[PDB]
Amino acid sequence: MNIFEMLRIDEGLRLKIYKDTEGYYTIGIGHLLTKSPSLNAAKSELDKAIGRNTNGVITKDEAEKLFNQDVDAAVRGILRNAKLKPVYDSLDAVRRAALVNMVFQMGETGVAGFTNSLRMLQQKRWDEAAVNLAKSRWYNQTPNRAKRVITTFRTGTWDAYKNL
Ligand SMILES: [Cl-]
Ligand SMILES: [Cl-]
Ligand SMILES: [K+]
Repeated sequence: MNIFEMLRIDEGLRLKIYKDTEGYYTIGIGHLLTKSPSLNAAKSELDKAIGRNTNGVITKDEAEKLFNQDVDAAVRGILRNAKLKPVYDSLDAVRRAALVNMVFQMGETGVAGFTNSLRMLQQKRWDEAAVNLAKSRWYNQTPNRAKRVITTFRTGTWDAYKNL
């Protein structure tokens, strides 16, 4: 198990534009295209991202290319954020991946706002952080996924993703 495998399970793989859990056009492995309700607008973002006039369908290789970029960008975002970096640096590699997962799903800004949870994580108060993390729109809207990520922070193991 690793960040790529983890997110691949959480986000799935779809080669044609589809709507994510929030109703937003996306493609590939969770690559958000736009929050706009315009399919045309989503298609234009797709072409710009891939570098060719696609017509809304991409190949697996292309999906993986964006995914790698996206994971790298999430890590980049954490490292540049004053609220997230210290937490990230304080964690073991397994827990680090859980934080990258959250940023990939909600963005740097979103996660940086979980101030109290972040503090509990930095303090290594695992069970308390897990309870706190669940008190969120994130958990309520995507509870099974959230639960997986939370168990990862709670235990520092990949048990929630084993057998998937
Ligand atoms: Cl992009
Ligand atoms: Cl879910
Ligand atoms: K998805």
